[PDB]
Amino acid sequence: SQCSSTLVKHIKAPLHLVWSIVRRFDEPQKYKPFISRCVVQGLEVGSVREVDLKSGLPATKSTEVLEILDDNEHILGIRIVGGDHRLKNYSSTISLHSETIDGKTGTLAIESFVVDVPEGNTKEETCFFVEALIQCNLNSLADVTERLQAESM
Ligand SMILES: O=C(Cc1cc(C2CC2)c(-n2cc(CNC(=O)c3ccc4cc(F)ccc4n3)nn2)c(C2CC2)c1)NC1(C(=O)O)CCCCC1
Repeated sequence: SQCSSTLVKHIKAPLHLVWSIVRRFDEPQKYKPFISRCVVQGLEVGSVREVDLKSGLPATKSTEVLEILDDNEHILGIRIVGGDHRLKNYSSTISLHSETIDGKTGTLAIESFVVDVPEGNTKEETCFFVEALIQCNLNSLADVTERLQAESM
């Protein structure tokens, strides 16, 4: 079985600023709070990033492949292909879109994933685990880019 879900986040910063952060396949640690470091050899499709998680977690690293980087429509797609975690066949897509909330331009982020349900867990538990982490990441992306936006004011 799999869990497939989509999360949406409203960000009070312009798309060009949010995308400048999200597009850095080589620098996820700039807003993903559970990631420490990241190294990419050679940002083209097929690029492989080796990700160091923060110390004190059950896993320590992830290996992920760049499946999509569309700089015109603002789509980033990745797939996890290794590491000392339990997540199997994880892939995700995030896209950014301009929107106007309260008369001010902002950015809508849409992030979708598909992942296997491990044999020892329920599908509900798998969805909850992944959705909570992505929500954490999207909340942090909003915090980071809204802060950059304020610092530019
Ligand atoms: O943000 C991150 C960073 C990131 C990446 C990883 C592992 C290396 C993939 C981890 N992790 C995972 C683990 C060990 N548990 C699992 O494997 C795991 C797998 C299936 C599970 C199913 C369940 F029912 C309950 C618990 C489960 N537990 N130890 N550390 C973390 C820790 C939990 C906070 C954070 N990753 C994502 C991103 O968008 O980059 C967003 C979340 C989804 C992956 C992509």
